[PDB]
Amino acid sequence: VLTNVYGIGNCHIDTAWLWPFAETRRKIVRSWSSQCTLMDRFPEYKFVASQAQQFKWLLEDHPEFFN
Amino acid sequence: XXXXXXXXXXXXXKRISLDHDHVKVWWYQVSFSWKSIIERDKKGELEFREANINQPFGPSWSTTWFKVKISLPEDWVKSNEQLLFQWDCSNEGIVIDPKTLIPVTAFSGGERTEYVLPKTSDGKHFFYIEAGNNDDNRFFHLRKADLDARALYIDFWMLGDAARELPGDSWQKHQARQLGNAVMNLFDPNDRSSVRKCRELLQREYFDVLTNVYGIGNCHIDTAWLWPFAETRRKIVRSWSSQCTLMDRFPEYKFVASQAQQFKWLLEDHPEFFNKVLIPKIQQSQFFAVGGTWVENDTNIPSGESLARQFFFGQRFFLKHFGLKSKIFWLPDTFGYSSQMPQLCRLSGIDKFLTQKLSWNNINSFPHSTFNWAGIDGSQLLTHMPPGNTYTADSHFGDVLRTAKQNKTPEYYGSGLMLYGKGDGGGGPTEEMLQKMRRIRSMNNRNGNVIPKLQVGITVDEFYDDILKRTNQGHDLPTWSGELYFEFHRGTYTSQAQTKKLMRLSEIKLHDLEWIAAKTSVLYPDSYKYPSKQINELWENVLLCQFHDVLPGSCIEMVYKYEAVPMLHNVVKECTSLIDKTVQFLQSQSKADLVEMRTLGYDDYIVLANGKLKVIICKKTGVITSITDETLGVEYLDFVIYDDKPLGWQAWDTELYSVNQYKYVTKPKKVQVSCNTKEKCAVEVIFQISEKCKIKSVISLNATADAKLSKVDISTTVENWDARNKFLKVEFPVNIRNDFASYETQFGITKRPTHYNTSWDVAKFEVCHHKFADYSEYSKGVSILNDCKYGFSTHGNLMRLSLLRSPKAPDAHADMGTHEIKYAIYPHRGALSSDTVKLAHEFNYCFKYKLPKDIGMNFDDIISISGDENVILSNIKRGEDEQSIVVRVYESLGGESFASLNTTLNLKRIEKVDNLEMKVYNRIPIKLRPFEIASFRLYF
Amino acid sequence: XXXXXXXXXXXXXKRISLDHDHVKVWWYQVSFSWKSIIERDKKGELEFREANINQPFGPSWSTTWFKVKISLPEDWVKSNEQLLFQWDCSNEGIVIDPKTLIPVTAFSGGERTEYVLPKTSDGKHFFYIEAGNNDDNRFFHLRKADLDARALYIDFWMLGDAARELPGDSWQKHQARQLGNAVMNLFDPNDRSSVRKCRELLQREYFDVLTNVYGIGNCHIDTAWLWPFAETRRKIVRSWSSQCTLMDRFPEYKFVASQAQQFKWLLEDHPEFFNKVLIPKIQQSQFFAVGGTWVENDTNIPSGESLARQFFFGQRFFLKHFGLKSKIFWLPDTFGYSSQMPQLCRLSGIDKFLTQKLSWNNINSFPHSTFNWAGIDGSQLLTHMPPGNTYTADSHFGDVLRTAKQNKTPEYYGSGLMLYGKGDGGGGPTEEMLQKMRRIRSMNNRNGNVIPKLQVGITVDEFYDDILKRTNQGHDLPTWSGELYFEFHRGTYTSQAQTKKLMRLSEIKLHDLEWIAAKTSVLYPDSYKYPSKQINELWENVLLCQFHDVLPGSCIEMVYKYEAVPMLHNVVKECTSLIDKTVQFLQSQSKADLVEMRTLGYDDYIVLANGKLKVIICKKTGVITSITDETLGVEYLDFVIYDDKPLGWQAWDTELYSVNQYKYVTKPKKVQVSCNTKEKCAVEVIFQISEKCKIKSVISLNATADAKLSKVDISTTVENWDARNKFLKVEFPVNIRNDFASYETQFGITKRPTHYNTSWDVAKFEVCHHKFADYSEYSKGVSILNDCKYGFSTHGNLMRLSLLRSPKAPDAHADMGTHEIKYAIYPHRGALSSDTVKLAHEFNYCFKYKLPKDIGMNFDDIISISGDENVILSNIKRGEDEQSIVVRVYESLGGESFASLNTTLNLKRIEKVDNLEMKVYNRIPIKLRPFEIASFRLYF
Repeated sequence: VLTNVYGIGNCHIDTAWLWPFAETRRKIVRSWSSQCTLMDRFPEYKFVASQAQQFKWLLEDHPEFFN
Repeated sequence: XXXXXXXXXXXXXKRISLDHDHVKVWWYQVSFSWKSIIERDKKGELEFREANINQPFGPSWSTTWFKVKISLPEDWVKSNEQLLFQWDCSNEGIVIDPKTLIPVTAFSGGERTEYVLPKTSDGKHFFYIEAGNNDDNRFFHLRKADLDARALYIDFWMLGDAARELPGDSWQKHQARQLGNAVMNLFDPNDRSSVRKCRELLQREYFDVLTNVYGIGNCHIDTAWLWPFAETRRKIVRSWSSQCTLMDRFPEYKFVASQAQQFKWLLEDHPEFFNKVLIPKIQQSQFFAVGGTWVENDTNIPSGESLARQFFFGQRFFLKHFGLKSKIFWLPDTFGYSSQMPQLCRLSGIDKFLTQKLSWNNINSFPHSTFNWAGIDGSQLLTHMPPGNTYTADSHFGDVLRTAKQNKTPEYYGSGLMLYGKGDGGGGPTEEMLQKMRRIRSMNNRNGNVIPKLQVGITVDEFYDDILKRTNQGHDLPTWSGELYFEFHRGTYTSQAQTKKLMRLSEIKLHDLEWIAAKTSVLYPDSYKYPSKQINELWENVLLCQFHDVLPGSCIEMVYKYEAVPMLHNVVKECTSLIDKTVQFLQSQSKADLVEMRTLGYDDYIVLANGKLKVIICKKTGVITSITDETLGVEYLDFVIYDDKPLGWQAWDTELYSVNQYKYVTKPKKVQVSCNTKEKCAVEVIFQISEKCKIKSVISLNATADAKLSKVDISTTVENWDARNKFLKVEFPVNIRNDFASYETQFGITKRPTHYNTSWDVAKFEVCHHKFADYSEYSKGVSILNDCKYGFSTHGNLMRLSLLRSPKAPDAHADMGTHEIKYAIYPHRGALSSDTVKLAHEFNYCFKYKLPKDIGMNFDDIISISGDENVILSNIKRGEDEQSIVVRVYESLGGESFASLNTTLNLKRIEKVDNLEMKVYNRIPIKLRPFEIASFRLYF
Repeated sequence: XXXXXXXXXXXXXKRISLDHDHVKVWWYQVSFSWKSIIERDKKGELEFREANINQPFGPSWSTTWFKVKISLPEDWVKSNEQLLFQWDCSNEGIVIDPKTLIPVTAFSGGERTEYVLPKTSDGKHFFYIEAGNNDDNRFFHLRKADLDARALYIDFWMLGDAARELPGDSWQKHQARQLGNAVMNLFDPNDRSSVRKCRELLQREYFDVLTNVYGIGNCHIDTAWLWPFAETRRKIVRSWSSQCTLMDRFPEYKFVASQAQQFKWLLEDHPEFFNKVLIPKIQQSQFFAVGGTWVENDTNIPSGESLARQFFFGQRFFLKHFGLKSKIFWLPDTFGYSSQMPQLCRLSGIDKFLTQKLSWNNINSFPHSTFNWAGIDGSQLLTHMPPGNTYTADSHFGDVLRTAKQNKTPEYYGSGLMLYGKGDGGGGPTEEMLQKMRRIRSMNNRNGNVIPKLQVGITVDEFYDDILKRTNQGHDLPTWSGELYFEFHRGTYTSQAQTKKLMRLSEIKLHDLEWIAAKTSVLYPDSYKYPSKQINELWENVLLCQFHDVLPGSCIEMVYKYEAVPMLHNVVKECTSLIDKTVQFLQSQSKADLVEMRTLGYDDYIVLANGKLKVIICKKTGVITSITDETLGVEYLDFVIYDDKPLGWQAWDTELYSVNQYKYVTKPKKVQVSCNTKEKCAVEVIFQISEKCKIKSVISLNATADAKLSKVDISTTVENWDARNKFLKVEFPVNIRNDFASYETQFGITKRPTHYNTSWDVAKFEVCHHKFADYSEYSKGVSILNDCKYGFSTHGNLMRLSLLRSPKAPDAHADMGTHEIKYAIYPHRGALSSDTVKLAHEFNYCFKYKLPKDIGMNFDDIISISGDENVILSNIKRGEDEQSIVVRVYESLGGESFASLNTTLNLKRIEKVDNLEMKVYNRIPIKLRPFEIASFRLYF
């Protein structure tokens, strides 16, 4: 019986919620860093991002070494 | 949900072709052997005649032969087509295509079946087929063909069937539905090109936790049942032939045979070409003999000698060209199991056992199906137990995944267990499509080992190699002490005691002449003296009626008359002939010889006056009141009260009506006394009931120390009349409180409580026994000796013996006619606690006296220095080929005392030897373990 | 657990006595009336002969009479015993004990049944019984008796049966087990004194939340089914007699009758003594007429006139001595329900309705079984709905508590609903032991009101008094708009269109002459002019074949030939005779009269050239490509593509094979054209398929404004051959996106989506229709007119009409033979959106022309000042007794516009009158509500 069980680790972030945008702007950078340390620790991991603007938020806050 | 759309549509609805040849067809019937009819065929004009049509019949014991002479149609065109001839299966018969006669072909398989015509040789052959009647008319037509088209039809039928069994929540069910969809598309509009193509597309849709699912095709045959032995002797040859044609068609197939005598039956009937058939068949692979046992029987009723011969005389085939065997022991239809079986197995060189019934799935203080059996002897038995689905799970099985799920729950292991073939009938069939079954199951599940792999070709020998690895050797394991208990279907066990009376008397009688006939060895030398070849033939006929179905008396009326025929009778008649024979040239050293085997009053005041005890029946009541010991001080109130309750079930099980009052036999009795003497005292009291019938019991006993004995003898004589479907019993309430019931099983004494296990289902609780049953706190109790009745029950401490039973089964001989019954009631004491056991079992001895002319001295006690009261020697006999003799002993009283064994002999040597009469290098033990069978062998 | 011990024991196992009287018994058979055979009995020696034994037979349409002359045995002894005669029930017949002939007794009840002999009169009587053949041999023996002993046997049988139904967790199950125990005790050993005593002891063991459980014994009879009308006419008299003998035996019993014509059938056959039987029977109590309807029919296919007559002509019995009625409306076997029924019910003075199927239990946006039906008209209908167990729950019911639990779940109310009797057969039986049924159920449950009380004698009239109290008047209630949807079993609905072609043509034809025959009133006075007595007899014969089972064509082959017999035919033949009759003395005022009822090219370049539209079939493809409007701008790609898919189910339901490819009729076609003219254009294109068969459709239409019309006409002529079990359809894919499908129902237009409800089960989705179905976003769409086919389907917006169906049912006339089909495809626009509806329905009109001699002027338009295009007048007719005429109108377009009604007349007055033609004091409405039926009456 051919079957497959898979999954993709993902983070769904609301840009404005019971915590504000300026505060959650610091929250989105914590989502990227958890993957970076995971990459060296474990391979083949998959992450997805529903926000294209999420890139810009990281590029504005950390333009130098994180680009 | 389109559930009935896919499932019931295409399942109902060159390629298959039906041609009819009317001429050349002959029919034959005997209203009055295959070798005898071949000479009666070509000569002149005999009862063989033209049929060409369907032949109706009527009920008869006759068999109807049939001959079909077929000419191969055209040349090439219908040769590529699959040739087949369909027959309607009758009660019994055989099928042959003899030249002159080589072959024997299978018949007894189910009403649907296939007969393949050889495509190798182009020409004309003959067909010989007989049909047993009991009427069943045969439908016979020639069937041509294709193999690829019919394959898809079968594969699809087993597909949609597997779709229903699979869980609807799983995607597999929705998958198999879509698989049943696409197939139906091209299958519907009658296209040969589409069907053959769709079959390929379906295979593409097929192929795209360590466990194993296996099975072994087997046939369980009862040698005597509702069809007789002579007729079923023709039925067993149909079981072998079905395998032979299957071997060339499919490999890796496995067959097992519970009968070692089955070989002899085939060798006697077909000695010429079929003796050379078995050797490549058995030796290479695909065949295994389970247990190497001569008979499959109930082990409760007979002695260990019956279990001794079946192993030894079934091992005789090993001396011939034979002997690929298995360590499994198979008693599927056997009701109940002995507690000495774990001891008997290890000594017989057989380490595994199989049990169908007598188990439950729950926490019982017991884990699962698979079990390691530890007897009360202390020995262990590793046994393989099939699930609650028994042997009928894989029997005639096209359902695939159906019972696969129900098999996994009771069993843990690493793998499950499946038994293919039916165990109910003249013999079990083996289906020819099993090749596709293993293949199509390999179509659904992939290959390589990840998911459970499907292999039907593995042998139990390799299966027992897996259990030695995965599970631990073990200390704490599944543990059940003694026997097992589930619904017994006791039934005929206590019914028709007359066949027991004949057998039990024949049992001891055949067990009588055995050893002492080796004691005359010195007297007149030739081979010296022993009926080696003579007593061997004796055990041949006796074991035939001792089978599990035959012995209790559950069967049709025809073979039941064959039970009371010389088969049982002549054995006693031949043994009573030999006992009067061997005496002539032996006893001549005896002037007057008493021959016994061992090794060292008032009416109105209602009293029989003597010292030992007192037992009194009250006036006009008919019921015994006071049984009381003066020295002991125990007084009884509620004895020997006969009770009659009806029965509303068949022969198999026993089911009483809901809260039905059992009618007492108490009535306006009269008082009488048989004789007058100090030697002989019998007081007579009449009992009667509605639809007047005379129920008589007798009273016999010897006083004390003019008559001498410690035990009463009460024998019952009743001639049954009128009302049927009744069950008669006699009650002996002890009026005492005990949580334990002392009972002597086969070769020992098992310990069973007064109350059945809390997992028990059926209301009525009855126990099968050998001779006596007791209740002992060891300071006192009550002992009950009995004859011809193997049954009894525990009522809350009321002793109840079963006199007779009359089932509603289609047997008219289980209802009426006279019966002679015998039993006893014995006083118990701590000092006599070992005495009651000794005075119980062998009391069946019959006094016999005869004298010759006088020259000699008749007193010799030849036994050498043993003298153990706690031990009892059941059997000592000779060998097969030398004539070395064996000695088997077993300890009567065990569980407390460790018996020191000083047993030995003189002028020769001795070594310990197992139940198979095979040489074993521990030597003679100086001390015997509790509940241990000690068997030895004697050499010159 | 002693489960099979109590249940299966005593249930199987003066008092009942069987005596045999061989002599005096006579038998009779007709291989060629009860009043005709009584004169043929005593005279001479006729075919009446001595039987005295069992009489075998063979298949025939014949009936076999039987005569038993019985003399009462002894005097007193066997008089106290219950006298009984057991008969084996055949297909049909009657039983009589006539002197000379008073009685008529019941037969049609089940194979088991009882016939009581009167103990009041001591003497000798006669028995007349006939057996209908279709063979069934009768077993006839005289049976004497007691009543008390048999009562206990029945009560115990219904006891243990109730024990199994009761929850095992409850103590009641363990109680009833113990109740079944003590009874079996004294019952087993054959004691009459014990049985009669134990029966009393059992009653003592019996007697020691407001809810109600009731039921009404009823018989649902189909006037035409697999047995014919003439034969079932004898079957209906057996339904009445079973009640008559039950009334004296048991009181409070309730019976209901769905047929008002059932009264007339009995009054015609037994006018003398049985006209006086009904009056005390119906008037007092125990009898109720449901709906007062002349016929029980499917309401989808016919018009409202068929529903108008059945109410009115069924209310004619009320004018006789009759009229105890109920407010319930009963259509259990009717498939589907109209949306105008809530409007038709309130006007007919009937406030309740019953529906068997077409419901589900879940949250549907719907609570339960009990329902208040709100039609699309806005009116409300309170209806009583039986559970999912339908009417077969209480049918032949001895099981007591069995279905009592399953009845409580779908229904809330304060109480449940049970319908006693079978609705499948020649007629339903009513059991005579129902007296004990109500009593024994009062034995288990106590009396007084705490727990639910058991009363089978309550009437639905009082039941509707309970619903008015407990539940609120309501605003928000259970609500379902339009019709109901469950598995329809459409089946024969689209099958055998030939019986529809005859009926649908007879439908309009009988609906034709109705009103205009009252327009000649002034011309020649006698009664003036109208076929009052003549057209009344016309509707008598027509409604007979319009029943729910008969009309769709689901039936045996025998009565199917009676459908195409003059029964349907002569109606058209008599109406075409009258239309040529009344014209003679009428049309004589017309020189040349056009009679119609109302109130005010190329081949290779493949074109038929005109202004209105263009429809093109591609070359060699056979499939229409472009249907396109220039002004509108809608282009179509995928029209009129015939599709043939097989069918694997019976006549009842329709089940297609799993994913079976439907064969297209496309083939190497050739091109042709019928005629050449501007008036007439028909282009011919041939289609063929495997096993060659000629499938022909035609093309007809009128151009624009030389020919004038807005709509095409395409008629299909196909003669079926060879392959059966096929289902033919023609597809009209719109290539458009709409979530709504415009369809005109009976008296209005219902609104149904493109997708079936999410609770739908069966894959195939098809809808029954009257004439046309459309898809409209109101700016555009596609309209499809059709004839003789009531079925269609919604494929995802692909219009598919069903041409023919051939079921696998045992009917050989549903397979082969020619058929004439007709339909159409119409262009849709917002302005023509009201036009398409007007050009659809009544297009079935047939042009007819005839002329007499000339004196007069033939132009008169007599209609007075209405002129509403959104309204359509379906029926205007006269009355029964005066000869006042009624006018019924209904609004075609509704749900949006509120139609102002200016409709009135001159020289007379007018008042609003309901569908029952009963006088109603609101007056003529000046404005009509959307989807409202407006009916009025006209007086001099």
